[PDB]
Amino acid sequence: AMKPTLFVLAAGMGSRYGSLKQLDGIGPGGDTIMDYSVYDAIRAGFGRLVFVIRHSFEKEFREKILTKYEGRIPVELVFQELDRLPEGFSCPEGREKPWGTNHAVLMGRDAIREPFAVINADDFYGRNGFEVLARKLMTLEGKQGEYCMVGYRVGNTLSESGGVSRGVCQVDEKHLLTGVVERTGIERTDGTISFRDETGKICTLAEDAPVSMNMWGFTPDYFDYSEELFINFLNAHGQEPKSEFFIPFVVNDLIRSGRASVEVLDTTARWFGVTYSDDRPGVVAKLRELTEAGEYPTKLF
Repeated sequence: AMKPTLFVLAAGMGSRYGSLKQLDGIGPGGDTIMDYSVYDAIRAGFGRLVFVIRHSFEKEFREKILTKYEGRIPVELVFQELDRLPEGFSCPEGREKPWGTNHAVLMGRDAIREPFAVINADDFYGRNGFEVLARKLMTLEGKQGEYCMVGYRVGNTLSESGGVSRGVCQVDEKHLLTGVVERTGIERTDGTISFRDETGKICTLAEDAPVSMNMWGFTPDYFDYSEELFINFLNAHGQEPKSEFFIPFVVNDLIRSGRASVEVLDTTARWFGVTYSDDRPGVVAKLRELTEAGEYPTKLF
């Protein structure tokens, strides 16, 4: 019986000088946010972990992170490098900025041959997020173009310290994603949640408006569709210094063409994460509270 794969986007964890960023032992036992994700993924029935990282911090990643999980669950590393491009394309001379989150996803294409989740490395998704996702992924074995995402409510994801950037979702009555677009600067300004769109117009959002927090469920055909769109991307923006190939962009394109459908899973879990440094004590407090309530042991790994 198949168990789904957890694919963790960890390529951003390095410093700019060949080392791993300082780890934050933020839970009451000194565990990291990533640790809570892995703990819950295991509990939810995920069968293996894949991390996309970069070679520049591989040594410390193996020393400080893989040692926590080895023997608890199978783990594998894949590597996001600038020169890992489709046959026929070369990396521009001046390019230094990584190609983007969906390029990072493409790095898992040979290692992942079953339904899989994609999540960020430093966001707290909550146990039920992993539960609904694992359950759905189990149903997707052998399918093409039938995906999912775990929806959160925008009003639960804001910061009192400044604006946040969220994948704002349009979802129809069948719980299917019809559109997703990254919006920056979302803030609750005296009672109402708003942002400004491309045309500088202010738009408001209901407290319960669905957003993506980059927790997705895919099948391996997703790698092939992504490669197709990556070629298009490189052709159009490959010579640009700061262009990026993002998951929401690709997903949006596939649903608009009808080649994919994405079910939005309305979890009861609540997200948290550190957007601004001032947000951190609140996250420390929430992990302490969940631990006192018995949701987690004091020490995870």
